[PDB]
Amino acid sequence: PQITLWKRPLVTIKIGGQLKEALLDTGADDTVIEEMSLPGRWKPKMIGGIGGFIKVRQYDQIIIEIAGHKAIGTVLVGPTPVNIIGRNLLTQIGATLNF
Amino acid sequence: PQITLWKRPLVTIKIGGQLKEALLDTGADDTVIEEMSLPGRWKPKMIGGIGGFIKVRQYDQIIIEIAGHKAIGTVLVGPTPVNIIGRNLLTQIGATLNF
Ligand SMILES: CCN[C@H]1CO[C@@H]2OCC[C@H](OC(=O)N[C@@H](Cc3ccccc3)[C@H](O)CN(CC(C)C)S(=O)(=O)c3ccc(OC)cc3)[C@@H]21
Ligand SMILES: [Cl-]
Ligand SMILES: [Cl-]
Ligand SMILES: [Cl-]
Ligand code: NA
Repeated sequence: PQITLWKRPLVTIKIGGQLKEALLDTGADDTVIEEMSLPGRWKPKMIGGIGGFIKVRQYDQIIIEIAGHKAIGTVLVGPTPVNIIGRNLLTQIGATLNF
Repeated sequence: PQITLWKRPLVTIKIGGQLKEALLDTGADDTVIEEMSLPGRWKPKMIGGIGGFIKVRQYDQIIIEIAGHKAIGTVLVGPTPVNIIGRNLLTQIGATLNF
């Protein structure tokens, strides 16, 4: 699809067996999801943005379905105010910015 | 252009006659730039990001060139970690996300 940017580019995702709304975010290096449980190993990480840093759990090799497209990669889990799909998974679904 | 997301989608912008680097950010509603001098009056605005809220200065109807495309609109100035081009100006340059 082609998503215009008049409105937030929100899509439905499936992660950890749950459906969630997430923002397709080209200004995010990494994917960050609100608190939830994921299977396997994780390690702590700090990530920063406007407002400063938050502590997150880093899970690697997680499958996510993004608007119907399956991708695998690292997912950060922590107290983010919005679920964000960052470049590490946007690349896997072939997303590009065009103008 | 068609911009992939394997690296940060950084572009050159021109504002106040200065060249700067900025991030095309579909996750940002608004454009936020690091501290600089802009003409005219400003208005207060509180913006929230991943680590919390910051106060910024809101300047309206500012001329800004973005990867060679002319835009005129609102620019927020404040302690952002990186210059961010948000949806308010990505729509002015015709940008869309595609996959
Ligand atoms: C209330 C919403 N206002 C937000 C919405 O737009 C507003 O205007 C612009 C400034 C602020 O927007 C954001 O902070 N946008 C966030 C994504 C984001 C969206 C919503 C809430 C929080 C974050 C960005 O798209 C991605 N951010 C990075 C950029 C600030 C460089 S980030 O979420 O902090 C980030 C993500 C992954 C990551 O891995 C290393 C590291 C950092 C305001
Ligand atoms: Cl990854
Ligand atoms: Cl590619
Ligand atoms: Cl505007
Ligand atoms: Na894992």
